[PDB]
Amino acid sequence: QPNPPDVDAFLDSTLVGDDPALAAALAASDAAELPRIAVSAQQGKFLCLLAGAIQARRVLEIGTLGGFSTIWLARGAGPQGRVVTLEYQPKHAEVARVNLQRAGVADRVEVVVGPALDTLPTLAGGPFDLVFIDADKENNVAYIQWAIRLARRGAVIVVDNVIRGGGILAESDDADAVAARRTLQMMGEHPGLDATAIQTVGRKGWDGFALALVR
Amino acid sequence: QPNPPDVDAFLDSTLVGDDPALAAALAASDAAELPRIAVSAQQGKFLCLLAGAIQARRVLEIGTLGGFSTIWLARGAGPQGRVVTLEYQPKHAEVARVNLQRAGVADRVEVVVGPALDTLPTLAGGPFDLVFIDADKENNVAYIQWAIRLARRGAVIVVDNVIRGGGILAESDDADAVAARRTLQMMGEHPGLDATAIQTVGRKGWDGFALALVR
Repeated sequence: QPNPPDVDAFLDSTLVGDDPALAAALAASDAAELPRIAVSAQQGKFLCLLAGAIQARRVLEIGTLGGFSTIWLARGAGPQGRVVTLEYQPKHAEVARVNLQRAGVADRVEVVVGPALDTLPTLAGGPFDLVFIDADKENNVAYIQWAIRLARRGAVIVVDNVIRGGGILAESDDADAVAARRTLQMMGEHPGLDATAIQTVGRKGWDGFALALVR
Repeated sequence: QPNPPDVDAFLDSTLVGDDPALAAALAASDAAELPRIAVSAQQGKFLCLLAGAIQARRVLEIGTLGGFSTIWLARGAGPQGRVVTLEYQPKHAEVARVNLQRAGVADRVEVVVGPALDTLPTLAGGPFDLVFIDADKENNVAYIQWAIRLARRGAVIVVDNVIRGGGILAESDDADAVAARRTLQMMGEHPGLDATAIQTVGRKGWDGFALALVR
């Protein structure tokens, strides 16, 4: 009987528990018709613990998607940390701001509105410790080149949804699956990166994330 | 129909490539009838990148299992890093030492032979930055308590195989599934830890790992 969504409900109850600020962010994102949140609670808390493990003080997020991922990163970056998150749609940006205010981390977060390919070149404040990429996968090759350019040596880059239910193997038909396949090929062959990819299951289905160190 | 083992062969080719030292460690472990290695190449490289990301200098591994996991950790800890790895069986310990010598990391690794509950109290190679636990699940609660005791604040603990194909949900037959369920509930209620669990698929099947920060 047991399937990965059922295991994730057990893991959420056991390791995350009641988190009204996250519940409210997911509800508000549904009401405003954002795209689906990219990370499960377990995957989001992974990003939180990764940020804490490396003592991330400056985090770049490409794809705010309602700020569920952003809340986790801002919690992990801690009282002194700062997250810069890039959102395309101003309405989506406003949803994220309210979700961040309700979670008590709006002071750690700057939401930067506009197409990421136009706003990435305009970022200052200095190099990032951690870059998280989870929207607009057609532009992943450009986002990864920008991530490398904006990140310190030894920084972590995480790219969400690089597996697409195994579509990356046999689906030339699907632009989405092709774009995920292309981001893996780019991360593997880039001499500025050392990269792995973890296939995941749970409440977000069969997918996975790439994780790289900047050399 | 793409499946996770097929996706992992593509991920291994793209992100890991030919690694004769690792191939030889897996072959020698099979010949000497060790238990199955706990981590895939992608999961092993994850441990490598995690060690590099946190700048691990002192790594504790509980369950050498032929030293596949250990080679990844020793590569990630770098030339200045030290790995202490605990193996129960002397024959298994000898396989691991040869695999470590062939991978050129023997000087970074001390294999400590005996029951982990007898050797853990004797370790002075800490405090540890990173603890990896992948053997003898029935003793996981004790291993995690020892991990916390021997680890610095902010240290990472990773516990392999905490999902068991979903067996942790209706597990009565299986000592392993029972033990995995107990390790999740212990990690979730421990005030000295913050913990998540990532469900994985790929060449090692449907399982997962817990990742915790030591508070």
